[PDB]
Amino acid sequence: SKVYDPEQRKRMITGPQWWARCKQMNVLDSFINYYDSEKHAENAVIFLHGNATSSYLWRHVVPHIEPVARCIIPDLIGMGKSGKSGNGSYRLLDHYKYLTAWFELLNLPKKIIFVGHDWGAALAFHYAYEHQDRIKAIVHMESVVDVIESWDEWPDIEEDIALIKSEEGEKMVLENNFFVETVLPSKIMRKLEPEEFAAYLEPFKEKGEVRRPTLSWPREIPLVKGGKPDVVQIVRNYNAYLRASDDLPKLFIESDPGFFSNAIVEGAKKFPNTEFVKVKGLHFLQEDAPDEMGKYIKSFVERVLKN
Repeated sequence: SKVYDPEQRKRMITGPQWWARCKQMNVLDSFINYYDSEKHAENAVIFLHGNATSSYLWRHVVPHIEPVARCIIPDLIGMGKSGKSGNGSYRLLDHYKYLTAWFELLNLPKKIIFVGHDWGAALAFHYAYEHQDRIKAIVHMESVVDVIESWDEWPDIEEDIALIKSEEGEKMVLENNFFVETVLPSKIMRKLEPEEFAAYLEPFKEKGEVRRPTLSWPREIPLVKGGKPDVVQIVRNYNAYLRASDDLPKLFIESDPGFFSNAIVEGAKKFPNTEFVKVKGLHFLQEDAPDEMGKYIKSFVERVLKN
């Protein structure tokens, strides 16, 4: 960059710059690429991206939080610079298998903090449900909070999911990279620098099966009518648990104007002990308000740990 460039270019962290700061660890039959701030390891804040993205999504958020707790940020299996799944499956429970095996190797404390976006939040919530004594706090945003029914902003959701579950949906993703090349830039308000978009494109630059995780994620959607039954049960279970979790501090980060935020905020409001903040964004809000997000999370984590 040069001094005369826009601020977003002067602040840019490229893919190679981010990847050089990551570590790799063998996990089961594969490996996970991840960022680990290491210091302040008495707590661990695990940041989980969702569809289309990777640990790179959090690169401008994490600097704010590192000074108060160890921050650990994986590329989910099949995504970013992580290895692939050994049986070629990329369902929620495949991701959960690798995530939990990875946790066992990280020297974590008994109670951890999650920061989840999109399907990353679903992984956090399911982990919490299954390990209710291992959760200190949860931050969530644009998240899978509950089972899903057609609603006012999206009246034909069943039909759109039918499309994504069809062969034409498969073409849209595996052939045309729909989620990375179309949806991702559309749901960030700002312009990504070429190198920033390149970091998201890189894992999925080739046509075909390498793009499978970006097709598999939306096919997991917990629709009340048509949802995968294992995911529907997982979400029903963790939703009931979260509604009753009076002693579990939560932070919900709403995007303004948002994508899923307006439809899911009422769902998020059903969880007790939730602090609510709002930042600029559509779906990938980390790209539109990373500093505000990082500061709100830092403050929340500090107060959770003090109280």
